[PDB]
Amino acid sequence: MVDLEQEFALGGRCLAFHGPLMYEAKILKIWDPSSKMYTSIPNDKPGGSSQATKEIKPQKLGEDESIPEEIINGKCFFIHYQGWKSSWDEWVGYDRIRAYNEENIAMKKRLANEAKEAKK
Repeated sequence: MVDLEQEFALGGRCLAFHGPLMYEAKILKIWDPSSKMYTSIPNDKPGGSSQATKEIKPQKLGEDESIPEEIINGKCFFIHYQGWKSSWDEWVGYDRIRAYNEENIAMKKRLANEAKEAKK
């Protein structure tokens, strides 16, 4: 019984396919296409009144959060690409996201060596 649906969650470490390759990233906001809300995590907050930024309930996509329709209905994950910066905080779904383990990464290794050697 592989509980992979738990490794891609709140602050979960996962791999995501940026183009043709897998990268390490930290999930900051989970996306549920059933409500069209997403579940973020409160940590880097400027304080807040009380529950304002302490209890992240499923919040609907704001006006500057429009997620690509190709991934909006496929459970997305607003991650922050590890190794880059906040300027690379992108939405990755089960379409590009994987589980950060010794198997998917094992591919990533070969992948960053093979998808990088491909000459055509």
